[PDB]
Amino acid sequence: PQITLWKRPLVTIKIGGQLKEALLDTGADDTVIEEMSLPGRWKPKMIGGIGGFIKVRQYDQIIIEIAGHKAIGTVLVGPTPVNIIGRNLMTQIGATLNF
Amino acid sequence: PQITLWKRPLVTIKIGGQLKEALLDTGADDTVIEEMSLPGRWKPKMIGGIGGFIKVRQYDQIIIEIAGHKAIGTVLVGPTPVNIIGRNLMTQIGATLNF
Ligand SMILES: CCCC[C@H](NC(=O)[C@H](C)NC(=O)[C@H](CCC(=O)O)NC(=O)[C@H](Cc1ccccc1)NC[C@H](CC(C)C)NC(=O)[C@@H](NC(=O)[C@@H](N)CCCNC(N)=[NH2+])C(C)C)C(N)=O
Repeated sequence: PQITLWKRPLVTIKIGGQLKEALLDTGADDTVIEEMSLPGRWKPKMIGGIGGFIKVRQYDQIIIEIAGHKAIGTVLVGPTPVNIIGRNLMTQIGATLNF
Repeated sequence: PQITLWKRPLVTIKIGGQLKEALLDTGADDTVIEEMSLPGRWKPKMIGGIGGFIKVRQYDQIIIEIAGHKAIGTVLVGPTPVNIIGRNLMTQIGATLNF
């Protein structure tokens, strides 16, 4: 679908079998999801943003559905104020910025 | 144009008579530009992101050119690690997300 930006670009995602709402973020290299239990092996990582760095748990090759489109890649789980879908998964579903 | 997300979506912007590179961020509600001596009246504000909040100076009715497209709105100036063009300005150049 073509998404305008008058409102935050929020979409429904399915992760670990459960439904969540996330923000399509072109300014995020990675995908960061709020703290949750996810079946899998993880490794600690640190990511940075506008206010600084946060510790996250890195999960590889996770199957996630973003607005009905399937993607399989890295998902970081930690104390983010909001769930964000970064470029790593957006490229998988073929998202582009147009104007 | 159509911008793919393999790399960070950076564009050239013109502000206060200066040319710089900025990141098109659909996950940013506001526009944040690196510290610069802009003339005019401003008001203190604190903006947050991943990691926390930073103090910025809010300037209204700022004329900016994003990739050859003129826009006008609020611009926050502060110690940001990178210039960020948010939704407030992206909606003015008719930018959309498509997948
Ligand atoms: C796996 C670890 C290695 C990789 C790791 N990578 C990074 O750290 C890379 C550079 N970081 C990023 O790409 C991060 C997102 C996290 C991530 O993708 O990892 N991007 C970001 O954090 C980008 C800005 C940015 C871009 C590049 C560099 C620096 C900063 N901001 C994303 C962010 C999303 C928002 C929904 C929380 N937006 C904002 O921070 C904007 N804020 C807003 O729009 C607020 N008004 C909303 C706040 C919500 N309200 C509330 N809490 N009451 C701000 C720019 C005006 C590293 N380098 O350590």
